Amino acid sequence: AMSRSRPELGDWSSPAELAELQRSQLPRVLAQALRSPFYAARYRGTTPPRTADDFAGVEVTAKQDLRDQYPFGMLAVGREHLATYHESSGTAGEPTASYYTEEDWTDLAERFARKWTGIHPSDTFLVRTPYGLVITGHLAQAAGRLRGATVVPGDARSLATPLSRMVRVLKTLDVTLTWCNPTEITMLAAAAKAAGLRPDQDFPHLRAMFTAAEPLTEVRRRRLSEIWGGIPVVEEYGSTETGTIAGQCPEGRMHLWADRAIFEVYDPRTGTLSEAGRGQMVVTPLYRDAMPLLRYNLADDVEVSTDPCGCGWLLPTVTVLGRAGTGHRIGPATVTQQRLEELVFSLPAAYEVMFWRAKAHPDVLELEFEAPEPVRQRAVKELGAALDRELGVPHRITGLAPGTLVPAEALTAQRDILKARYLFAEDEDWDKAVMYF
Amino acid sequence: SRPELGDWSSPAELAELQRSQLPRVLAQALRSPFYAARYRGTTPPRTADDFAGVEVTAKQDLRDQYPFGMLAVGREHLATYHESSGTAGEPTASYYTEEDWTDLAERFARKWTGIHPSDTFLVRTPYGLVITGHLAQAAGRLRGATVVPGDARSLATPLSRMVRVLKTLDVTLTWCNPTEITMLAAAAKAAGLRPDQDFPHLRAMFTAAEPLTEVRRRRLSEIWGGIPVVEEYGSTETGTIAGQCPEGRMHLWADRAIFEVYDPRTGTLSEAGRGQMVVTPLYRDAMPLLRYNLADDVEVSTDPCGCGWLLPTVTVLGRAGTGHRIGPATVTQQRLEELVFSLPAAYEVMFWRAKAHPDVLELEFEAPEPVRQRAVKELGAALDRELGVPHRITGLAPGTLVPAEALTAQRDILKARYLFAEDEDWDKAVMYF
Ligand SMILES: Nc1ncnc2c1ncn2[C@@H]1O[C@H](COP(=O)(O)OP(=O)(O)NP(=O)(O)O)[C@@H](O)[C@H]1O
Ligand SMILES: Nc1ncnc2c1ncn2[C@@H]1O[C@H](COP(=O)(O)OP(=O)(O)NP(=O)(O)O)[C@@H](O)[C@H]1O
Ligand SMILES: Nc1c(O)cccc1C(=O)O
Ligand SMILES: Nc1c(O)cccc1C(=O)O
Ligand SMILES: [Mg+2]
Ligand SMILES: [Mg+2]
Ligand SMILES: [Mg+2]
Ligand SMILES: [Mg+2]
Ligand SMILES: [Zn+2]
Ligand SMILES: [Zn+2]
Repeated sequence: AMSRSRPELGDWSSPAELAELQRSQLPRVLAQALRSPFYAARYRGTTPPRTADDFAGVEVTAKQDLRDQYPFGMLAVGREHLATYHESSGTAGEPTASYYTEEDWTDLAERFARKWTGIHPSDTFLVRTPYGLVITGHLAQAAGRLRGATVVPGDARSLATPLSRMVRVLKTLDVTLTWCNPTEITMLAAAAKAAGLRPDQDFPHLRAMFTAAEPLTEVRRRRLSEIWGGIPVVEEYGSTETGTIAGQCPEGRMHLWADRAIFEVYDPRTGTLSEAGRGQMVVTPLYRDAMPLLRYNLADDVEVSTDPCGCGWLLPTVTVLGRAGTGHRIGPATVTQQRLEELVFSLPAAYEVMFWRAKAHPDVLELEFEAPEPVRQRAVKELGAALDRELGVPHRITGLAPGTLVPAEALTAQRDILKARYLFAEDEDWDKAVMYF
Repeated sequence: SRPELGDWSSPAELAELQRSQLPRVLAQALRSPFYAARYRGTTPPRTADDFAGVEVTAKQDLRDQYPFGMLAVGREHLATYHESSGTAGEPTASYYTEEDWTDLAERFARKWTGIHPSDTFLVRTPYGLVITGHLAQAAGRLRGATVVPGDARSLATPLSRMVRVLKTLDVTLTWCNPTEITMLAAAAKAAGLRPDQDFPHLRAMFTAAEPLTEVRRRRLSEIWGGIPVVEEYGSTETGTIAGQCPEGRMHLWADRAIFEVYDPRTGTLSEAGRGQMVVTPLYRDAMPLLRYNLADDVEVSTDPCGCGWLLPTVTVLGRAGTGHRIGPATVTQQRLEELVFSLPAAYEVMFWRAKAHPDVLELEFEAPEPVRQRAVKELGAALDRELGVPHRITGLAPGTLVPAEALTAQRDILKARYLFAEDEDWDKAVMYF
């Protein structure tokens, strides 16, 4: 290929050709991995892996290995070559570090930008994930810049950008693309309604919503689409340590970006690695210098299939069920978030049920949800019938007043972006002197 | 393309570098709805000489033109969109092409201490609509420094986590406002780390976004072991318009913008003196500004500096310069700040606040036991000696103005969860931040 050194969708015409694209990179990848303290330590007294054939024998890298190596045990280049440093979501007490060169970032930005809806200079792209240490906001911004879209840095979890300000931006800037988790898609819808705007009609320029970071059932995804006027909700799957490892096709399935990484399914019982099936997601990225990973186990429970899709992409599909869990068992029946989510989001759209939570007791499933008063009793009865029909678990279902789970102030409150002030006039509130956020 | 420090050898040469750009700048400004409307049915300004007659652009004009009244290019050419800090009710939009961003990043990167690939740069200003975080990150990337995106006002990045990062990543440079420099020092002590000794790799602290006296700046330096605190002056609408030299004065980046001092009364514009900061950026396409009044109270001087940079210096009073009549006398935040930060460093007085009553100055500050009573008496003597205003000074326990929880609280970065085990807290289901 003229003028580019990493593969694109179309560079292989068969799974045999895809496999050759991968194995060709393994000598470079294996040489780079040995340059890091962690892999140099791992292969100390022995002969290390050097060839594509040697890769079959390579030991898995666990999350706990990355935490033990905090901060730069996994670093394979001089620190002068790093562009950005990031840490994972989850526990603050046991951080996981990731870091990337400028060239590593081109691979990251390309993988995010594989959005079947496209990202164009004509787009105004609201980035509504965090920029605080996590990679998510930086990744969407970098892909927006790569493709020439106007980036509106919404951030998320920032006091500067409450939902009321994000609704105003969505409408007044004619935003065409959003990036945020699926719960944030419903929070934005609720904040729109609280501002007197219909998500299904009053945002005519909004053409797609990019999402990730949560297990997302097709039933919930299609409801999120319907709330926002039937526009595409385009899912990806990623981690701080790997970048984007799978993206949605127009048929609504996520495909693994296998041209940019070797993907394997790990069976905890047998300790075997397969190219498809049910088990834990293992990733060997092929196009990074700073933080080489050999068979890094994300420990996400996944279903990988090589079975063809209506989209015709020559890549396996992946479903992400969730993380390692004991499964929540209520008698002979096993309840998953995924199964309850399907039942909750199968309620008629007219009931406006978006916010809910459940607790597994040994004897009973406790479930609460917000619904407007008129439809609340119908919703409780219909969701009870669904649990009886699909799970047969004992349940205590409670319908709640709006503003109970998601407070009205989260949806409507505006916050001035203040700065430190030390001297105040008599009539001014000096409570904002030093704690001004 | 764009000038560098050293491309001019005299003020006459600097002025020619500026005037050479004005035809292009005046032509670009007329492409925006605002300036096309302003000069409708007239012949517009076209030449460097015509610029002397150009009408000032007020903040209120930018708010009236929200969102894209100031836009001079197709939206396809914009790279990023930003809004100012301050009032949420009346937003001020700014926006930049990729090429506009190279000018922004260059001006921020004019840090006399340098920004190098050997640096680990903690960016501790917001990324939420405001430009501040994005600007420091862009300059870090331009100069090859490892950027650690701390963000600010984010629930993901509390002070306790930022102190842990400062220490464990051997951070060499920080970017945050001056109050945040003291908040990080207080959080460091709460984490068991001495700011003046336990961060040996920290070599400079970059700061902006509030009026900063040299007495306070020198104290912030001393708290962090005597390392340079390097000030700049900027806005969302202009980018960085002035930076500190090694002598500790801010110099205007006049090669990249025409700087004028505005007298509100007469409406007259001078190249130096006391008045409101007016800026014409020279190297932007998306959002041209002709004599944009920041309405910041400034003192501009053409007096030569020991640093040898051929650029005028600027002091920013802003709001900190506006007098409150109390006793017989007029007190400014700037003057009180000098007295508060003239207390001995060993008293650890960093957090304070005052209220101007018609009759008396009410002032509170934190000081640990057992220096609190010395501090109250000494600050009272200083106010008597320097201002002679009546005062009620109260010393407070640490944790009173800046709560211990702000300094020590750790926060897991949770995601939405819908199904919980019996023993788990399900209050984090949908409100997980
Ligand atoms: N589309 C998706 N579907 C399901 N889960 C997803 C999806 N996208 C991301 N995730 C989850 O988010 C994780 C990546 O988040 P990241 O912040 O890197 O780490 P963390 O797992 O939250 N923290 P830690 O366990 O300490 O490593 C993935 O491993 C998945 O568990
Ligand atoms: N070093 C500094 N010293 C003093 N003030 C500063 C300094 N750096 C920035 N500022 C102030 O911060 C302002 C830039 O903040 P910005 O968010 O662009 O606008 P704002 O003035 O807060 N909002 P608005 O009044 O609506 O335009 C400058 O105009 C100054 O008032
Ligand atoms: N969800 C993610 C993604 O899609 C790409 C990169 C990182 C993440 C994440 O959750 O951290
Ligand atoms: N203070 C600032 C700076 O120095 C550069 C750019 C923006 C700002 C700001 O505070 O708005
Ligand atoms: Mg570096
Ligand atoms: Mg692998
Ligand atoms: Mg654009
Ligand atoms: Mg402003
Ligand atoms: Zn498909
Ligand atoms: Zn100087």
